[PDB]
Order: sequence, then C-alpha cells, then structure tokens
Amino acid sequence: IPRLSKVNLFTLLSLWMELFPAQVKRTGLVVVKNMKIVGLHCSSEDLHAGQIALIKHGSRLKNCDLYFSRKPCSACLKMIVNAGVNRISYWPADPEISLLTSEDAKLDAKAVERLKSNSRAHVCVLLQPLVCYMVQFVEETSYKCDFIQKITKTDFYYECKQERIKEYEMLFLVSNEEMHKQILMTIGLENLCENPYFSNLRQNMKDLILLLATVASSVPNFKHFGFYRSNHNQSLPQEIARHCMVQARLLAYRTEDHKTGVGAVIWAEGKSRSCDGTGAMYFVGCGYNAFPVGSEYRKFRYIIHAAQNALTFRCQEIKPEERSMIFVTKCPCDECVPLIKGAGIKQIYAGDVDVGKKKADISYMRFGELEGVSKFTWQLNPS
Amino acid sequence: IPRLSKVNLFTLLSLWMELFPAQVKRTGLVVVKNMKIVGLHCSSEDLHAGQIALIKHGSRLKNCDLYFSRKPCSACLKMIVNAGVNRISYWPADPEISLLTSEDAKLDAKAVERLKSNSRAHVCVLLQPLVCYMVQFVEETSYKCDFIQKITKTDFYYECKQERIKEYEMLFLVSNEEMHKQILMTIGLENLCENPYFSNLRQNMKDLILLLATVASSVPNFKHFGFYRSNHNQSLPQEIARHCMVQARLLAYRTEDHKTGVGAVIWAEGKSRSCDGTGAMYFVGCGYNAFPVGSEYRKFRYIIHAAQNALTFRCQEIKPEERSMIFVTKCPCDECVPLIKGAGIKQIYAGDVDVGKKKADISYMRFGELEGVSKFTWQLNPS
Amino acid sequence: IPRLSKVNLFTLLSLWMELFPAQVKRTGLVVVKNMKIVGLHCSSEDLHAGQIALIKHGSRLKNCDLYFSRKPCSACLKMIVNAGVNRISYWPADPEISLLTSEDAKLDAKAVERLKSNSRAHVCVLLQPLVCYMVQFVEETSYKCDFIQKITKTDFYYECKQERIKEYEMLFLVSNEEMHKQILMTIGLENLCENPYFSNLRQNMKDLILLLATVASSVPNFKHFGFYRSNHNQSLPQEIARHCMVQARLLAYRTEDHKTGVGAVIWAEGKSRSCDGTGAMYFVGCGYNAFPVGSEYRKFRYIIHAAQNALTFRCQEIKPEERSMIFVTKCPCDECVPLIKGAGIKQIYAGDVDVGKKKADISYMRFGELEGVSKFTWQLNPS
Amino acid sequence: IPRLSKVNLFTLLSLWMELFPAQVKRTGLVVVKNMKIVGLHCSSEDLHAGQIALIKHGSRLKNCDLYFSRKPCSACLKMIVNAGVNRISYWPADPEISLLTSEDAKLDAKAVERLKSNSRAHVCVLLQPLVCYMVQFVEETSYKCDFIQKITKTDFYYECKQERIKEYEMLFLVSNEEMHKQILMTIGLENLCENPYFSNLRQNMKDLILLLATVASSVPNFKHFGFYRSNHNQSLPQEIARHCMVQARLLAYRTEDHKTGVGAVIWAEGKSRSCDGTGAMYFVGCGYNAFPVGSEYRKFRYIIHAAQNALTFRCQEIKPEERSMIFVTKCPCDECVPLIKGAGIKQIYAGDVDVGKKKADISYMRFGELEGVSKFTWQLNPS
Amino acid sequence: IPRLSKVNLFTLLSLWMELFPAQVKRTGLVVVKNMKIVGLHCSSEDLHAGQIALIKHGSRLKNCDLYFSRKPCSACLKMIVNAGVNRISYWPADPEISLLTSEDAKLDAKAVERLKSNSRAHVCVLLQPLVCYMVQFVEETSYKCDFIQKITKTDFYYECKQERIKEYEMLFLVSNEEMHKQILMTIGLENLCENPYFSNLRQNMKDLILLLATVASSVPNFKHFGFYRSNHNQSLPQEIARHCMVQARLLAYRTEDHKTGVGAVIWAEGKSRSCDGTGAMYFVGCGYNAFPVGSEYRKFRYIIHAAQNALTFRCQEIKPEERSMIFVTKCPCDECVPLIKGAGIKQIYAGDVDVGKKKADISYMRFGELEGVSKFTWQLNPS
Ligand SMILES: [Zn+2]
Ligand SMILES: [Zn+2]
Ligand SMILES: [Zn+2]
Ligand SMILES: [Zn+2]
Ligand SMILES: [Zn+2]
Ligand SMILES: [Zn+2]
Ligand SMILES: [Zn+2]
Ligand SMILES: [Zn+2]
Ligand SMILES: [Zn+2]
Ligand SMILES: [Zn+2]
Repeated sequence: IPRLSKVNLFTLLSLWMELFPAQVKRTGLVVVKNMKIVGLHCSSEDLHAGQIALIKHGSRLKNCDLYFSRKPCSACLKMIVNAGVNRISYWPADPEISLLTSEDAKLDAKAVERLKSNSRAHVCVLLQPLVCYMVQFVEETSYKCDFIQKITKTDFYYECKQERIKEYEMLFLVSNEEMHKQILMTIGLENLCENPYFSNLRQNMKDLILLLATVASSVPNFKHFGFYRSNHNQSLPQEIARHCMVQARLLAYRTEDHKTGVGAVIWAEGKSRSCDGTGAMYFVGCGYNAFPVGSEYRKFRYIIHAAQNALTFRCQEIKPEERSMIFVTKCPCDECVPLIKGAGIKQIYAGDVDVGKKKADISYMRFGELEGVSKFTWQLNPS
Repeated sequence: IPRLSKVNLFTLLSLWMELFPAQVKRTGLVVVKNMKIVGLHCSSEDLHAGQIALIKHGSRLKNCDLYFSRKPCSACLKMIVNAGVNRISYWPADPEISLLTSEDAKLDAKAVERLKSNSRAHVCVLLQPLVCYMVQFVEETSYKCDFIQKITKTDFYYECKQERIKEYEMLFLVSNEEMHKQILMTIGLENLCENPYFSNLRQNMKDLILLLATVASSVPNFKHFGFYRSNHNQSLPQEIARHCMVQARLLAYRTEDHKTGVGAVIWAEGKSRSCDGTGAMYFVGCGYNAFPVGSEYRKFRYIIHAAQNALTFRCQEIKPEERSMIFVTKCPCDECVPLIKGAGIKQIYAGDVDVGKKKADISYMRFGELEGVSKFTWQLNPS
Repeated sequence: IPRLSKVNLFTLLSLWMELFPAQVKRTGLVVVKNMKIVGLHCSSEDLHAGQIALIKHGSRLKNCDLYFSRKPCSACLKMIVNAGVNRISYWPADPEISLLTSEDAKLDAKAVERLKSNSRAHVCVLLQPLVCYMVQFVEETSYKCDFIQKITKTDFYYECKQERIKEYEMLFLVSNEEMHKQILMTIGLENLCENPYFSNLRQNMKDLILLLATVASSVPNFKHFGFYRSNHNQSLPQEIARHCMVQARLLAYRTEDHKTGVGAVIWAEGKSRSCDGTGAMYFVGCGYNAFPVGSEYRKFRYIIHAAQNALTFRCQEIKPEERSMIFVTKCPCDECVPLIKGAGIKQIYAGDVDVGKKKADISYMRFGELEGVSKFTWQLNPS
Repeated sequence: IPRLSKVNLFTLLSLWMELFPAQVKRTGLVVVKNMKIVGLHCSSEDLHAGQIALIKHGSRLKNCDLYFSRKPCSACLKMIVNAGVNRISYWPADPEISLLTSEDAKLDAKAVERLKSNSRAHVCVLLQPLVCYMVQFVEETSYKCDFIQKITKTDFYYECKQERIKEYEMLFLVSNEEMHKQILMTIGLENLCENPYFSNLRQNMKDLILLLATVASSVPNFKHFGFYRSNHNQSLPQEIARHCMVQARLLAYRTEDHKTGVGAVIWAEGKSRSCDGTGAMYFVGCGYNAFPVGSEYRKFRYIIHAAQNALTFRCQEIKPEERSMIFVTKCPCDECVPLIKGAGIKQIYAGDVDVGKKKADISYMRFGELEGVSKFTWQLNPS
Repeated sequence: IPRLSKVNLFTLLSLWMELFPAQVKRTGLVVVKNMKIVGLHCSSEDLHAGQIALIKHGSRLKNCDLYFSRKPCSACLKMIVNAGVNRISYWPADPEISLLTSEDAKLDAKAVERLKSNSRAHVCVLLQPLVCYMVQFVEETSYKCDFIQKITKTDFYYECKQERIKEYEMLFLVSNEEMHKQILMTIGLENLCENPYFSNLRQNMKDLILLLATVASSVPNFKHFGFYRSNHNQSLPQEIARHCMVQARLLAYRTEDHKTGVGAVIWAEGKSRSCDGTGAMYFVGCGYNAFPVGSEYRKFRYIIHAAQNALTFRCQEIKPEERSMIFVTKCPCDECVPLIKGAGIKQIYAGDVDVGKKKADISYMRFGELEGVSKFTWQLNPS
C-alpha cells in the first residue's frame, strides 16, 4: 500500500492546523523533534504561529523541524533561528505577511531572505510529489472509513469533497499563475519560478490540497452527524472534534504494516488561558499502526497500534486535573483500551464500526463495556 | 566488605517490587537509566508491569535497562522495544504468561522469541552469582540492623527468616527440575537447560532468593512492630512502610565505602488515580553511602550519605501538594535532616537507634528536635 | 561599545545574589548550563547556597558551571561534585566558613583542598580583568538609565554610588593585605599570594565591586522612588523589585552590538514553602538584546530583544497559578508586549522613559494600552 | 574458568614489557585505547617509556589508558597529560627516578604530585586482587601448555619458576616493608600506607608477580630449546621470541568461556632506526580466543580465534616490505592460517603440539603445508 | 604579556604562506582542525590553494577551519564546502580572481556569494583587532630575538622592517580608499563598507601587516647571514629556511606566559613530485611554549616546550626515508633534543645564542654534542 511521506504529512498537518476553529493571514505550524511531532500550533488573533511555538517550547525548539503553512515573518524567523531550529519548511503560497494586498509586506519578505542568508537555518521547502496511486488510495480508503460508512448505513461524500476542493484551493493555493510567480520571486524562490520547476511545484501543491480535501471530507459536516455518547463527560465542540479526527485520519496514512491504516491523536484541554490559536487545547501525542522501531516485523501481533504509539511518543504529560481526549480513527482494541484508561485519558473519540467484533488476533469487546472513560462515537445527534 | 552487584540489586529490587502490597502472574519492574533507578513498578490488577512503565515513562524508556521479575509477554515486549529500551533483563523463572497451567501461554512465549530475534534490544538474563562472603555478610549485618536490634531490646529473626525462605521459594523459584527445564526450553534459554549451566543458574537463583529473604526479614512483621510517631501527618499502611524500608535495606548493601551500610529511598503519594500496581504511590529516588562519583575518596567527611544521593539522583520532583516520604535505614544525620526538610519531604521513616548520639564527624541531634516533618520510627504501637 | 565578559557577569550576579533581601556567611550562587543561567540562588538561614542548588536541581547539575560568591564548604563541595558539575568558580574573598574569626573553619578549608585534588571538577577562579573603557562606560550609561533619568525629571547618583562602594567593599573585599594573604594561602591559592599575581587579583576584585556598586546604584533607594502601578495585581516588596531590576541592569551590559543595552529577567513566586534564600521566589529566565545565535547580521530588525531572549532561554516554566514577574530595563516594545502577555507573565516591571514613543523600527505603544498584565514603573509613591 | 581482568593484564603486560631484551630504571608501558592495546613500549637507553609513547603516537594518546610499570617522571607526565591521556596507571613499587639511592629523585616525585593535582588526568593505581582460583589455574594450565609439554616428551618447570620468582620479586617488589612504606609516602599514596591497605596492596603485588613468573616460566629458557624452522626468513633472537610468546601467553588467560586458552600477538620489524626500547620492532596487534563483541552462544563454531582477533583489532598495518611475525600459543587452525598468510605476515611462531590433528569443529592440517610463510615452532635446536 | 589570538595567528600564517618561495594571484592557506594547524599550503603555478588542500586532505577537511589569504573562487569554494569544512576565513583585500584588472572576475565573485548563501559553511572574516601592547611587544622582543642579536654582535633591523612594511602593504593591502571600497562591495562585505566599520577593518588590516613585517624582519636577509652547519646533511635553500623560521617566530607570540616565547615548526621534504605551492616540502607539525592542556599551571617545570608540542600535535608522520627538519626559535633544551633525535627529525634549525648555557631548571648542553642530527644555526656563511 502507498505510504505517506514524513515531510508530506508534516506539511499536510501544518495546512490542516491553519484550519483550526476559532493584511496578516493565519498560519498553522508543526514542530517536529527526532521525526516525532512535539507540537501543533495555530495563529491566534493576537500572536503568530512562529511566536506561539517560542512561548510553548522556548529553548526546546533546538534541533527541531518547523513546518509552517506560510513563510514566517522577519520577527517570527529571528526568534526561532535564535531558539535553535535547524529546518524551517513552509508552503510556497502567500506568506504570513500577505503579499496579495503593500510596501511593508514586500519589504518584510526581503528581510526574511537576508535573515535566511547570514543565518545557518535551513529555511527551505520540503514539499514532495505524491505517489501516483496515493491519491487513488486515499479516495478509496476514505469512502471505506468508519465515518463515511456510518453515514451510508443511515454519493454524498463526493458532493462534500468537491466543496472542500474549492474551499482549500482559494485558501492554500494561488490560482493565478502570474500572481504566484510574483510571490515566488518575492520569497526568494527564483529557481522555482521557471518551468518545469514552476509547474512541478504548482502541480504538487494542487496534488497535496486534493489529498487534504479528500481526507478532510472523510469526517464530514453532514446531516448533524457528530461525536456523542451512547449512554470530564462533556463533549468537545463539533468543529474541534472533526478537526482533531481528521488529524488522526492524516496519521492513518503513515501506516506501514497493515493494508488498513489506523491513526490516533491525543489532545488535552488546559484549565487556564492560553496564547495558542487552538485555545486552551494543546497537543499531547500522535501515532499510527506500525512495527516497532528497527523493523521488528501472527503478523498482526507484532504491530504497535495507533493508540500505543500516541502514548509512547508523547511530548506533554497527561495532567490528571485536565480534560484529555484521544481521537482514534477506529474502535480501540482490547489492547489499547486498558492503556488509554490507564494513562488517564478522560474521553475517547472513535468510530464504532468494529465495536463488539472478535477477530483471530484482535478484539473490540472491552470498548463497549468500558467504565471510567467517556466514549464519543460518530453517530446522529440523540437529541 | 562485600558489595552487591548493580545487576544483582536491580534483579533483587524487581523481585521485591513484585511483593508490593495491594492465568497471568504479578510482575515487578525496575527501570534503570544511566545506572540509576528511575522507576519501580508492579503489575496492577488491570495492567501489566511492562505496559505501566510505558504509561509512566513513554518515550523516556529510550536507552533504559528494564529488569522484570518475569519474562514480559509479547504485548508488553513489543511496546518497550518500540519505546527504545536497551536491555530487557528478566528473572529466569515462570514468565508473566504462566506456563504452569496452556496453548495460549506456549504460543505467546514463541511470539516473544520471534520478536526478540527480529528486534534489536538485548532481551537477556543479567543474573549473576553472589560473592562467597556476601550471604554471610548480609545475615550478619541484618541481625545488627536498626530494626532487629530495636526488637531485641523489647532467635526470632531466624524463625522469621525461614518463613520468608519458604514463601519466596514457592513464588520466585521452580522447585521441580523437570518443570524448570520445560520453562527454560520454552522461554528461549536452550543453552541454560544442560549442566553445569542448569545447576549454576538454579543455584544462583536460589542464592539470590536467600539474600532477599534475609533482607526482607530484617524489617519483619513481628509483635505489632511498625513505624509510628515518636510524639501529611498520617502514617502509611504498615505493609507499605515495611516494603519500602526493605528497599532501603537492599540499597544499603551497595555501600562501597563505610563499614556500615545505609540506604535511602524516597516515595511520593499522588492525590489522583494511578495505573500502577503500587497504587497512588510512585518512586522518587534512591541512594546509599558512596564517595562522590569519580572516586573522590577523615574518611567520613568525603562520603555522600544515603539521603543526599536520593535527593541528588531523583527522577521525579517533590510535589509540594503531594505526600512524599523518605525511608532511611538509619537515623538521618545532622547533615541530611536539613536537606530532607529543605527538599520538601513530608515524612521520615527511619530506625531511631543512633538518635541523640554525638560521634566525631557525624551527629544525630537535629533529628530529635526536627519541626515541620513527621518522623516515624520502628517501635511498638503506642495505642 | 564594551561588552561584559561572560564569566564576569556570572561572577557579578553571584555577588549580587548574596545581597538578596531576607560563623557562616551568606553565599550567592549562579548555576550556568550551556552558557545560559538556569538558576540564581542565595543562602537561607538554614541551608547553604551549594545545598539549595542540589535540592532545586539535583542530577540536573551535571555539566553545569557553578559560580559561588564564597568558596563552598566541604559538605557543599562533595554534594555538587557528586551531582556532576564540571567547573566551580568562586570569589576569592573570605569563604563560606568564615576564616575571619577558628580551628573548625581552617580545617574545613583544608578538607576542600583534598576533595578538590581527589575529585575531577575544576574548582577554580574565573575572575577576569575588565576592559579599560568598561568601568567608565558603565558609569556613563548608568547616569543615562531609565531609572536615574526618571528621578532627575522630578547630583545625587554619585552619593549613592559612594555609599554602595563602601558597603560592598567591607562585604565582598578583604581590605587588609595581611588578612587576604592568609585566606588565599588557606583556600589553596598559594600562587596568587605573590606579586604581581596578588595585586592583580586584588585589582580585579576591586574593579568588579566598583562596577557592581555602579550598577546597583542605578536603581537607587533615593527618596520614595519605587515600582508602582501606572493607574496577581500586588506589587513585590521594594527591596526585591530593585534587586531583581539590578539583575536586568547587569544583563544589559552583555548586549552584543546595539548602542543602547537592554536586559530582562523573569522571576516567579511559588505558592508553597521553599528552601532557597530568596524565599518563595525562583528564577525563570534572563536575556538581553543580541543578534540570533550564529551571528545573524535595518540593523535593529535582526536583533532579539531582552524580553524575547528571556522567554526563549528560560529554565523553569511559567506556572499559570503562580505570580510571574519580568524586569526589563527599558520599556517593552510592541514586539515584546504580546510575547510577555502571551507567555502568561502576570506582572511587568520596567522603566517608562520610552513609553509612548514611535521610532522607525520600534514602537512603545502597546505597553500603555496593555490589558491583563499588571504594569509597575519607576516612579514616586502615589500614596 | 578464571578470566584475567583487563586492568590486571595491562598491568602484567607493562611489567613484562620492562623485561624486553636490549638513577633511572627501565620502564615498560602499555597504551590502551577503547580497551584494546594499541602499543607496547619499553624504556630505551636514551629515552623514557612515557616519552617514546609520545613520539610513536602523539595526539593519538588522546582518551588512552596508559599503564606504566613505574610512576612516570615530571617530564613524562606533563607530556602525556598534554596529549590528552585518560588514565595513567602505574606499578606502586619504585618510580622512574629511583628513590632507592637522592634529593633530585625525591624532589621530582613531589613535582609529579602537584602536576597530578592541577591536571584532570586520572593518575591512579588500577591494580586489582586476583581471583582465588586464578593463581592455581595459571600454574596447572602452564604445565599443560604447548611449550612445557614439548620439553616433557623429550620437575624442571618448578625449578625454572622458582628462580623467576626470585628475579621478578627482587625487581618488581620492594622487599623491605619500611622501604616500600617510604616510597608510597613519597609518591602520594598515603591512604595506602596504613594497614590493611598496606598489606592488601603488598599481597596483591606479590600475587601478580607470582602469576607473571608462572606465565614467564611457561616459555622457559631450558637447555637449547627455542623457536626453529622445520627444514623474510631469518629467525628472531631467542630472547625476543620467548618474550613475545609470553605476551601471547598472557593474552591466553583472557579467554572467554573456553577451557583451553589461546592468545596471539603480532610484531613487525621496521627497516629503519627507532627510538623505542624494543629496537626496530613495534607492536602491530594482539588478540585472544574469545566470542564476538556481543554474544554468539557447535559452541566453538561461533568463537573468534586468537589470530583472527589480532588481525581485527590491530593498530599498525602490516607493511609488505617489513618483516612481521605472529606469535600464537597453540598451532594455528585451518581457519586462521589463510588469514595469517593473506594478511601478509611473514613468520609464524607457534607450538606444534596439536599440529596435523583433525578434530570435529577444528582442524590443524593447513599448517603443515603452509607455503610462503616461515613457520617457527618450539623445539630443540636442529644444529 | 600580550598573547596572539588563534584566529589572528592563523590569519597571519595564511598571509605568510602566500610568501613561500617558488589574473589569478598566489594564495596562502592554513587548515585548522580542533584549533590545531594540520596543513600549510600555497598556490602553485598550476593549482589553487583551495584545490591543493582538497588533494592533500580530501574528506579530512570535514569540520576544519580554513584561513585563506584571498577569498576563494567559486571553483575552490564549492569543493571545500563539499568536503565539509566548517569556516572559511579570508583576508578581505583582494580575492583569488583579482578584481584590480574584468567581467569574468566580477561575475566569479557573485557566484561565490550565491554559493555561500545557499550553502551551510561559514564563509566569514575572522580578522580581529590587535591588543594595544601587542605591536609594541612584538617590536621589542624581535630586536632581542636570537637572530637579530646574533647579527648585532657581529639600526639595521629598523631599515629592514620598513622595506618589509612597504612590500607587504603593497601586496596584502589595498591602499586606495575607493579601490578597497569597491572590492568589499564586490565580495559581499557591504556591512563593512560604512564607517566606522570601513576604517576599523582597514586599521586592523594595517595592524597585522605591521605585525607580519615586524616578525618577518626578525629573521632578515641581511648580508650573507643564514642557517649553516655549526661544524640529509644538505641544508635547505636560504629563502625556505628563513620563511619556515618566521613561522616558528610567529608562533613564539602564541606562548601562554613567558617573557621568552619559543615557537617550533616541523617540515618534511617528500622524495616525489607534489602539487603544492611549497614544492615537495610539506608541513608536519607546529607548537609553542604552553602549560599542558587541562588547566595545568618552579613554574617552568610544568611547561611543554615548543619542540614537544610540535611532536605531540603533528598531523603528518615523520617518514624515515624523507628529509624532515624542525625550526625552533631558541636553542633546543636538553629535554627536547632527545625527543627531536628520537622522533627521527634529520635536521635542526635554531638560534645558537643560549647554546651551552645551564640554567636552574633548563640546560642547553646536549645540543652541542648532538650526533646523528644535522644542526644548522643562524650565522655568517663560512665561505
Ligand atoms: Zn509571523
Ligand atoms: Zn489498537
Ligand atoms: Zn505482560
Ligand atoms: Zn546522613
Ligand atoms: Zn557551604
Ligand atoms: Zn523589546
Ligand atoms: Zn621519565
Ligand atoms: Zn585458530
Ligand atoms: Zn581558486
Ligand atoms: Zn625546550
């Protein structure tokens, strides 16, 4: 099966983080340390994505790969290169200081280039072309996901997917070819301004947005479907729950071991005010189905599930007093439910498609009779 | 004087952690990083020792030596090797999935062997033969310990020692040679099934259990003896206090310099629910008398006391809101009492034998007149 | 412009930490890791500076540069070298155990020498001579600082300067050459007892005390001037606020190339008891105006402000429930105010000379319109 | 079987290197890098052992453990601590500048002590007590060695051992307790001047000399026995061949889990002048019959032979123009002969006791018809 | 005493290497690894300095600081950064492709700037201002050097110094204000084109050429003075001997703390053809008087002499077949002569001013009767 690239996932997550529900445009950000995500940020109405990462992490940004969805401003670049970041990737579309307006915006882009030159920071573009079968694979698996299939049991997917394609291309892409060349010249990408490198970057940029609109439509806003109980115990806002579930869906395409991909993400809600664009919520960990590191490949009994990787490679600890949520694309197995409950995760969001089913090596019986953790599943509103 | 080996102490502590007061058998665990204990776990009624370590530590298990008291199951082994552990030692007896019953257990043991070979971490047995004088030295010092000597002032020790020997032999040892050979064949120790490598392992396994029963009897349940106030402020359960004190007694035999060994262990009680087999309690730090690292050797003004090493080489911080207590085998000196009080440790458990004594380079006067820290000492129940 | 030496600042801060408001004398301490300050400690009436560092840091003292204001005692030296400190600088004045009295004091100093020889850590003296222009540069800038200039708007600075010169000479210096030679022979600096290496050390010691009394007088006690609100929300004690502001003033002289030096320090106040000599307050971070690490380069557009450096290279995290204070020598700019507010810093202490100004590349308009953060500025008491 | 310690072997080899045939006494030296010998030196009539190592290695002494047979003088110590050596072990009998005479010698020892104090090099004594069965094991295995058995088939061994004991103890040991007491006071070993540490060190020193005289006598100068060919190509001098064979015989006691021990050493003869005390010859590599660096568990099929270890962990390369010879205690097997011939080793010195024998997992048939390499075997002089 | 800076000495040596006797201009180069010189190169008539370093070192240029005397061309820069060099310092007077002529030269400079921008290696200028007493100190000591004093005992020094000042400033400096201003604009040094940074760089550049002309005149071509034998034996060409002696004379000012600074350099002559600008002659090692590294500090007894540092920190080995010679400013002591003779150095060049003298802790008696090593001393031609 096709496997999503690491730099393509961190780029896709950065674009998705820009769409977190809430002259200078919004910017998402992914902070990656040792090829593991250690933070997902968004630009609040007060601060920037590159400045929130400095507040949240500080000197811990040393030797970190930062993936912005817009080129960071001069103020936001000097602070992160001083922190110690070694790689700053960005989406080659309109930067943070909107060039589609100004003298200040155009002059600021020049300052970034001078700052990029005399500094050792690898401010570059890590965007990569996808595999030919990747876009077909994502569309095929999205229609079979636990969320589209749940609605089917109640044509709509393609209709909703087209709207996301329109919405995510007037936001993450410069439709005009002449406008994009101006931006690429202004942000120090002259070698990418000439064909076929201009068309290669543009095609791949459109290629990744199609994948994002395909994944984002797999957890759709449609006919009042959301995450609700089957009976803290309070549900998240539906916009946040769907956004965090798409993050798990994106991680599900990093799966390497099984033909069916599972991805999980852990989010916790602070009890105090926060400077991030996500609000009180912050990112705890993420993971996907994979073999143990080192190629440790009965074939399913040597895999680390999505929930287990999230609890293993987590940056922030689970605060007992806080409300911490986990978003698993599928029903947690009998192996992961004790770990999720044991780790102190208060709420579980998943798709109750495999619930109650016993297989040869995996079982989904503990999820249904789980006590102590609130389980929200994709379904119609009981009210 | 004989000095306990590092791998022998981590093996003994793992066996002792299995006896923490509270198909698949209980397992103790010692997580060691940079030759320093950074966690003492036990198998809860819900989770496993290997899975609890993943929850408590996560990715911090990287480059860690884990000492189980039973061979971890395939589920627990795949997670810890994924986290990045370095050396998975285990007690070469009945594994976690009990072989003394089943087809599922035998298949699971095979699954570990395939995972052991595919993976990189060294799943080995670090059990070592004891020094010839070690067992005699341990018995000699245990009769002169601050707890047995306190009892005599108010023949019994050997009577209690024999009972522990019987109890710990039917638990940590396979008495039947036929049964043990089946286990060693099943758990991949084929080259330890033939003599003299079969009697060597069996003798050493029995040799360490004799040492454990000797140390465990030095803090005995006898004539309603426990840790009570000499007159939070609430005492720990007597089973927990004695268990944590034997941990300090085990560390006291790593004392390299001074003729009398003192060991200390710090435990803290969380205010929330926990997934560990020890309950709300968790391990903060441990230490013993030793010269400053790097062989920095009066001969007593260059020694780092047991309390000071525990405060120095501690994994978890002392939470001011939590109830944290320290178990020191001997009365804390006038040098360690301010450090224990200053660090925020709420309770002190020790043997008030040296209390009030004024030696040349060491004094025990500040312990008696200590304000702000609850002091529990080995004595009769006042009520 | 003159730039303060890295080891001269850590030496000056250690002397200043000894003056934190509250047989054995007080001792200040600076813990430096990777050339960044990770702790500022004083000596409480119960504990020592070298023992408080062990409590606050523990094993985190590994590979740390410790700058004491007095030579640590044998008890304090053995604990820090056990932790893993590599370099222990000290002020070559009277040590912690006062030699200006005793047989116990003189024997303890000899014990340190054996410990210093036996151990590996570099117990040395890093005091360095100042630049010729440095001493009058500090005096010139101090008279033009935001605090002396504020008073003049309401011939006095030199009277304060002389008083602190007298106060800091009878405290940090041994005026008698006979007494100092005895101390230097006792504390193992026998090669510094002979000229010209005896007058060189004494001259350097006098130059730093002259510089310290110059900086300390820049935030004077003249009249009723203090840090009051420009109408938690409660002000710090005036002695603490002035002391913490002088720390920022000392950091302001590490400014890389900018003509005007700005320094910031962040302090937080815990709600529980503490063992430190500073009380409940602990040190969060420090910084100064400087270009991004790696010598990055309109010239002001590529500089990291004092507040931004403090937020980046901070050891402790900003606890939302605690009281956090930042002391910036100049008025925070429009770049730093969102970061200080975003980071959760509850109170701002700063000057108000530049408030309301609109320069070309910098503005000070958001400070006046700041909501949610208490602002304290150098002014007379409104009451 | 008793396995010789690393620091005991490097100490034993340093003593043996002092006996290389050729006010200030001759000194042997072993240079160890990554626990592998990278040089064997002796004090020439012109230079010192510590100065020859600097010439032969230079900056390569960085992070190396040097094992002298006498405490290096001030000139030798300052040059090797400059190079960057890690540990400088020595035999605590009599330093290079002999104290059994002078004011200059006594003054120099004090200079070494001051140089040790202010430097970070671990100038220590790594001498360790032997295992109880070690001395008996060496004695019994020496009568069954390939060289004593050869003479037997043509009571003498004990007679040769006794005279070696007299010679080696008179040279490597200070017989007078008072005289040795003075030396340990002079060379900064006061803590070893008090019983039982004075008797422990003295007993351990005699234990290693007894072992050395046992190993040295195993390749005895009895009658006209030596290493002769079986009718370059010229034989080494018999004193050199016997000395180098004992080196290969001392390595034989590092054997890992194999009842019969095999050790190898490779020496090459330079075509030009040399500053070493060994003459034109230099040390190429050493190795003992042992398992791979990890574990390899028919059990003989996974053990690395002595010749293979020497060719693997060799410091100097085999120059085709030079005359290089290898000394192996046992006859090279059919597996090692192609490697020795292939590596370019010109001459082989061995014991032809098990030559021509074909065992199950090992054969010795290729040695008899080895073409291109001159084979010298322990035998009586043909003429 | 003033001490020459590291980056300030490697700059001086690079300029001096340009003057090695033999459109595009000759360029000297210093390759520095771990703050130790590992190569001195000059631009041959067929190759460039940056290309000879690649041939001589290859991949060993990784993590090396290269100090060119002219900015390397685009061809030379791309290969050295491909090798993995760390810093490329240069003398900001005129690049390799001379700008004082062309369109090709001006275009080439732009290519270097683009190459430096998108690459990672620090192409910077490490030139530093001299200490105030430095220039006077060198002028005073040079008149008292072994070579000026030798001629004096046979006013001239100042006359030769002025000629070197006239020659070296015409070559290493751009006298015209406008021409140097244009070059700094062309080579991407616009930040140094504005006062006072234009006058600062020009003044410091003049200070070093004055320093170089002062040192280069300390070994003058006055009358028929040269290095001739006191009583291979063949001497070097007088131009080469004087040039190599000035290298030693330059390192004499790197001496840690001695009024009598001593510097040494070792050179060897290959028997075959070479691509370097120095011919078959290549650089072996260099050194100066200094205390042992590691804070080491009868003061002269703990000083590693210039010859000893040269042998310790040599890069190339002393090949017996080649002709290798050492240049020491002072007469080798009785301690360094055995090491120079032992290391295999064939010839010694020195100043026989203090030959035969016997001080307290140093003697110069062994140099007079040194057999086996050819000795050449500064004297009049015996013909
Ligand atoms: Zn921005
Ligand atoms: Zn699962
Ligand atoms: Zn388990
Ligand atoms: Zn104590
Ligand atoms: Zn102290
Ligand atoms: Zn600012
Ligand atoms: Zn010597
Ligand atoms: Zn063999
Ligand atoms: Zn070139
Ligand atoms: Zn010398």
